[PDB]
Amino acid sequence: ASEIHMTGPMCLIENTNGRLMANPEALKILSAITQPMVVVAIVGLYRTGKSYLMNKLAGKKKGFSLGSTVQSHTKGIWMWCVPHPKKPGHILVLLDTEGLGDVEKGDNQNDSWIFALAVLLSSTFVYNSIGTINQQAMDQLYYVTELTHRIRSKSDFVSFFPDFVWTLRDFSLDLEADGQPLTPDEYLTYSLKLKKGTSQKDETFNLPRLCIRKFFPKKKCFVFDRPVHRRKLAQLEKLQDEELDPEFVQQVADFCSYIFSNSKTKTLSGGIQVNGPRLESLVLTYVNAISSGD
Amino acid sequence: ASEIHMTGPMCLIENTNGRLMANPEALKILSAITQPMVVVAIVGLYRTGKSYLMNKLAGKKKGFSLGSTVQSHTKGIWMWCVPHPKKPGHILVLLDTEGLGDVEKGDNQNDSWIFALAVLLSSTFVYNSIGTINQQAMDQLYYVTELTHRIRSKSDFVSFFPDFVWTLRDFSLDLEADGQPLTPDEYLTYSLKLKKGTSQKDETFNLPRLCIRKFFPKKKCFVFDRPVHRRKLAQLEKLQDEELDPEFVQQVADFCSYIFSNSKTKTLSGGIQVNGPRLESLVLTYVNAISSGD
Ligand SMILES: Nc1nc2c(ncn2[C@@H]2O[C@H](COP(=O)(O)OP(=O)(O)NP(=O)(O)O)[C@@H](O)[C@H]2O)c(=O)[nH]1
Ligand SMILES: Nc1nc2c(ncn2[C@@H]2O[C@H](COP(=O)(O)OP(=O)(O)NP(=O)(O)O)[C@@H](O)[C@H]2O)c(=O)[nH]1
Ligand SMILES: [Mg+2]
Ligand SMILES: [Mg+2]
Repeated sequence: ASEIHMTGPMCLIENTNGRLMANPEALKILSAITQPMVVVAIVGLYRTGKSYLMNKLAGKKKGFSLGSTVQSHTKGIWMWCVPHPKKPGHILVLLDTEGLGDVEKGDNQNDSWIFALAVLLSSTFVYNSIGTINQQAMDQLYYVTELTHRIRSKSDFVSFFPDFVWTLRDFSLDLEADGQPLTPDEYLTYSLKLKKGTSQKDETFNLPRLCIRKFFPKKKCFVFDRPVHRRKLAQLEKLQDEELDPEFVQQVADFCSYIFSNSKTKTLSGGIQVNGPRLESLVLTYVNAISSGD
Repeated sequence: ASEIHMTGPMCLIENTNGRLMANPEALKILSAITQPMVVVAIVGLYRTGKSYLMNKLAGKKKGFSLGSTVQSHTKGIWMWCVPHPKKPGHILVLLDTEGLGDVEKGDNQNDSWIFALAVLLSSTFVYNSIGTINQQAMDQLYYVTELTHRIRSKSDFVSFFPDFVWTLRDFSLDLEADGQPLTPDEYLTYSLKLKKGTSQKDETFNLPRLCIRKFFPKKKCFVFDRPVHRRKLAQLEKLQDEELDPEFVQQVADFCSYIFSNSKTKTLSGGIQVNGPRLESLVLTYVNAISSGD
């Protein structure tokens, strides 16, 4: 219940050589926080600005470490526990994950794990991508959703599955379909729109769109214009809202507000609300669930 | 051999309901061109600026139709035959393809076909993506490379496989790995870098990197900064190099020069150089090869 005590992030799960390992020092910290938790994790391709956006949710210009090269930067899964801006006695647990698709690691399977863990530990899951919603992205989602079930196994009065938010970065297109205007949320609905008919494939189509809309209780989508611009992008955290594109600042604001006011408390199947100790448990159960027996 | 006769693009292959169909009117045109051909096709996720870049290679501000919404724009495969800027008596055949990953079509298989056809018809294959080289992208490549073999079947003194170029759009990162500077070409080499060791997986890793470097004779990579900027992006073809970011204009120039001077003439397995009639044949052989018998 302590006083705003987490200066910066800390690796919660280590990722070395295809070996995900819970970090004791973080687990030691979780066992200390007894307040209920609102966990928010982000996931998406590497080098898509995930950490930078996760900081905005912490209200600090500095926090989750960024990188400005073509090389994967955030490794494993990081946690940052901070007082909840809108819920007293609540703890906002921010989770930053290792980017997907790094061509130096080239480990689809290893990605599947981090991705899955993130969904398993969140109460609000944020899927971050550039420009648009892709089928490939939407397929990866579906796969991990299923992979998430398998994992739970080796471990319907109001679920405990995470709410969902899809973030679109450096957006640069009109955002309108079939001559008729769209809002982020509608665009996301449009992409998950089921196929009115039937067919061997006319169904293999909406198959994922079913599970995705079923798995994630609530959905939401936010668009984000490219922060500042080329040349200033490698120094984004120093620059203040002044030098940044207004549109973005607004987009970030509206996103944080959405999160601060709608992200639910993490609850275990049974209704029990998740807190430091219970979260520390979930990790171990899952990390150990992963690895070892298939 | 006629006088610079192809005002604008024309659909070479139609894509309706999982049905790829060669367009007679284009085939009628191919049978007319008797000059040797340098075919250059682009492929990549939808809404990544492919058509806009393909026009630069035609030297016209107008040409392949663009679209500025979240909706897939170019459908099927388009062709544009134009006089070769650097090779007399040569015909530069530009191929624009239907973007990948459109969440409205949601047809991975259908994508695989267009992607494959493009590689089969090109002498220079251009893979276009945003920001960086992804593993997912690099996997899709490998898959189609193999799928390309299967198709040939249902149909080593200096090959006839296409040369390769990877284009990076709206690039915005430093471009340097392991503290030591990189050039596009090195970055692409870095991503295809094989694993010095062995292991069940220490090999499943460089497996695609083998086939990819084996399949594509010559490789090349070009980076491109975001053309103009947000707000002007939906009108890119009207704006002239003036309003555009210099860096880009230069990048486009250097790309076109590379293509105009290194893209080889299309040759059939046997050494025979491909011309209008022979190309018209390849299409039919492949379209008909695809569809029908698995
Ligand atoms: N073009 C662009 N760059 C951004 C954006 N946000 C941050 N950046 C910059 O891109 C670089 C990487 O940002 P970062 O937040 O680390 O992205 P990441 O997804 O966490 N990288 P990784 O997945 O490897 O950990 C930094 O220079 C950062 O300032 C954005 O929205 N668009
Ligand atoms: N952000 C960004 N936009 C671009 C770029 N090039 C073109 N655009 C704009 O993005 C929109 C689509 O461009 P287009 O060339 O049609 O892309 P495409 O890949 O051919 N689309 P599709 O694959 O669906 O046919 C247009 O408004 C175009 O002006 C670019 O390099 N970056
Ligand atoms: Mg990061
Ligand atoms: Mg197009």
